[PDB]
Amino acid sequence: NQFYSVEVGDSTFTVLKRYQNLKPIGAQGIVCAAYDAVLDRNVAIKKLSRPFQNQTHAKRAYRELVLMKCVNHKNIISLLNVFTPQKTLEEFQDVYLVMELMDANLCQVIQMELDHERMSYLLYQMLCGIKHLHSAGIIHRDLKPSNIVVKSDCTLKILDFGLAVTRYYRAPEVILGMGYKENVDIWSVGCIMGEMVRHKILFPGRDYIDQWNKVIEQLGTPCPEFMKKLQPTVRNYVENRPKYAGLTFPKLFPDSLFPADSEHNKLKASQARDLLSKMLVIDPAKRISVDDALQHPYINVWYDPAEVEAPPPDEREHTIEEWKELIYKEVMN
Ligand SMILES: O=C(NCc1ccccc1)c1cc(-c2n[nH]cc2-c2cccc(Cl)c2)c[nH]1
Repeated sequence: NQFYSVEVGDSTFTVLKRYQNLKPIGAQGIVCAAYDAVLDRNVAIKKLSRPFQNQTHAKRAYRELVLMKCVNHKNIISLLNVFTPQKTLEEFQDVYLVMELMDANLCQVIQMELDHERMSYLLYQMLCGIKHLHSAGIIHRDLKPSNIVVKSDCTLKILDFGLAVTRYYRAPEVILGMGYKENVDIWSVGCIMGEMVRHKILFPGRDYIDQWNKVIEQLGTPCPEFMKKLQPTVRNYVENRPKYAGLTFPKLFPDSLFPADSEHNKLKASQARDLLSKMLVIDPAKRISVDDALQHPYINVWYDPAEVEAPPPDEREHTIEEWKELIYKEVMN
């Protein structure tokens, strides 16, 4: 038999024998670090039990499965291997995802007293990976530090492909039911960029009501041109709020937060504040796009013309049992 079981914490990992001494380490599953004798590199193994028994979850697990193979990019996590220990459909149960092992996730990095070199370089890689996703037709809409993992050389990778509860990093046009274009992901990048700076969540709403309130509390009531763009019932809910003028970005992110040591740092701080003011905009029409973000003086020292400019590479609802077989078929390559 080609598998063997190890227990790690609450979980028992039954994997191919190629993966050795599993040890503990998100996401929508349970995860172990492991050694891969076949490739001779450490890997992460995520376990997905009965992924088909939650409709929403099944669709997303199927998607993350076919896309994660469809996509290839240095800043997206790619599927090294997928397998199931069960040998028949009737008994099919667990899916195991193997990815390359990283050294931390972004929430852990965010906590460091980070400088602009590291900070902009991570953001470069985020925008860079976002841009790619976009050129494939994937618009994420659900980016958050927890689904981002980085190595100790600061190389970065987005772990998932988002939408078709943490609401903190969701764009306004998402939580409000408006259409969206590419830069709907720019919002998220900015809630993160601003979070490396305060070290705290920008818009930590207790719920979806208090979400919007943490937002227009700091940025101010959107202009009528924006409100005109809401559905009649959504307006009234969003209108009726307390009207705010918002705060200037030197106020939302005072010099206190950045390492304004000397000229370089001072300049780099204001640039960061400038980018933040272009990314953290409520109206998608006034919000910066991914490219100009990459070309921003806070970011562009990282711009590698080839690494970016380069060769550019559904949806139904199912019964649980049709998900199970659909997901099963996929794992059977
Ligand atoms: O903290 C980490 N590694 C350090 C570590 C801890 C214990 C043992 C070895 C290494 C770490 C790795 C990862 C990771 N690397 N590749 C994939 C992942 C990953 C973890 C959880 C969920 C997904 Cl979808 C992917 C996330 N955090």
